[PDB]
Amino acid sequence: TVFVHQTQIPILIERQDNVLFYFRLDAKESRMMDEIVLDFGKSVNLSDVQAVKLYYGGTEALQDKGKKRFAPVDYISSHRPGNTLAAIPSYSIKCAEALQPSAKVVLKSHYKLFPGINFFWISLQMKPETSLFTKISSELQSVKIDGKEAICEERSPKDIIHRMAVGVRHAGDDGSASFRIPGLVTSNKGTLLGVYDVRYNSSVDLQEYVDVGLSRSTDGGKTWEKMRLPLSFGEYDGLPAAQNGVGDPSILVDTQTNTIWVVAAWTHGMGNQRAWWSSHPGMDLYQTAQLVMAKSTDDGKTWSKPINITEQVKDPSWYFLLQGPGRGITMSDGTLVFPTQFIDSTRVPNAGIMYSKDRGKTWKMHNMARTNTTEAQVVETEPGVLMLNMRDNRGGSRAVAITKDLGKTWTEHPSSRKALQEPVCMASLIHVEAEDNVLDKDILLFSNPNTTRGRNHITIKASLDDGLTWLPEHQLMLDEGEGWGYSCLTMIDRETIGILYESSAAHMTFQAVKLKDLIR
Repeated sequence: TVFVHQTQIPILIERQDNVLFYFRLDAKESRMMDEIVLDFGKSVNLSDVQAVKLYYGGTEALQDKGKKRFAPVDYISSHRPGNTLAAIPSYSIKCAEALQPSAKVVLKSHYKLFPGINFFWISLQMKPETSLFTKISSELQSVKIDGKEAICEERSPKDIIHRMAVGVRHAGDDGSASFRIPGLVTSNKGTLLGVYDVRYNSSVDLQEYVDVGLSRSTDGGKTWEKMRLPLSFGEYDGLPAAQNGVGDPSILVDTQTNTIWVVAAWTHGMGNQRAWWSSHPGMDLYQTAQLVMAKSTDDGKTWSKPINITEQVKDPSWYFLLQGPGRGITMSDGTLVFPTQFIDSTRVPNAGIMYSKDRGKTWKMHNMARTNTTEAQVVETEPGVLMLNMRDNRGGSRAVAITKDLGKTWTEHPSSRKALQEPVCMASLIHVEAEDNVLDKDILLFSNPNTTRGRNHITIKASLDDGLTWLPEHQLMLDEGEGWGYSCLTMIDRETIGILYESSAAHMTFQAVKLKDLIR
């Protein structure tokens, strides 16, 4: 009797509903759902909560009792264009509400049960001005059925903390079906800058009507400005906009000048097919994907015309050359570095880096880090030494490599193919210097789906010993839900981590986490 699951998924601040708990019972001997009691004392900033709601979901198909679902369907969608904010009315009947609650919330349903499986769920609704650092605790006190307490089975953790998030981009925003590839940095002015594919027609990759979009925050990621487009080719050379896609962007800040650079892959032509199969050897727009960039010198507010750098660094034998999605870095000595990946003449992906020594006028690549690798992120552990963490096509474990010569030679790391599990997905790696964080320690931050299979359990991890060890104690999982998996970390300020990722709640989900919360 009474099976309970508490969610560990971001709570979107602007959402009208958020899934907090699921409930399932086979009503063999049970007549009426009387009430459900929860304690929110333990939350910080309980005042931020607009409402807590109880909803009746369905019953189940008789043949499917063994599936032991906690719901018959997803009650809220992150994919329905322009319909991601409220519970889908036809899937759920609201049976109780608690407005501006104190610690003790009683949800009085008094709801006739179906003779068989019965589903219920609780919804959390925040106020618009909710703080990013608001934390909601919701401890289940009791479930009453027929005038008396029922036995509950709750296999989910009891110490869950529901964290806040903003859906920077939701499905359907500004006429676009989807938003996919996140990149996040912090400017010298402290300005947050999020870039992504805006995939207008569908969620499909590479060749399609795709621009790279940008969201900019001047308040620590609490609010975001109207979307900008750093890169957009339209009907270039008289090909349809869907044959001029540009996406999979990466972003870096030039810490010497605050110039912001975004690099992306411009694919010309190729019909309606995947550019991973469609880009062919050669050098021009007729033949092969173009490596193009834009720059901002006014803190991300406006952007230059595109700059095609394909000639500078692309080997014509290669099928496909593009940045590694996410972010790049300015080194100690002022060098600019972007992770790279190319499909060679044998059709094998290889991760590497490219660099500019002249504020981004000219770029240069040496050699690959490892064969059969794709998306990577790169970090400077000490001056002159770069660590390349890479999506590895073999098994499910991040590959790591080291270069002290900007990619001429590579040294495998002790952690490579062992310390960080992946389902073969993008991962984010950043490095923070002691003087730049309140822990006065040197740390590697990492975020990815924490599994070998499935894109879910997006998890932030920290290392204190140069990426040798990643202690459970210094991890935090944000989203147990199924999503697209990509993420990008940044330091918001000296005490605060930022994350922009594809969650199960929203295509572009932003969350802020105090450094001390993660590490301690």
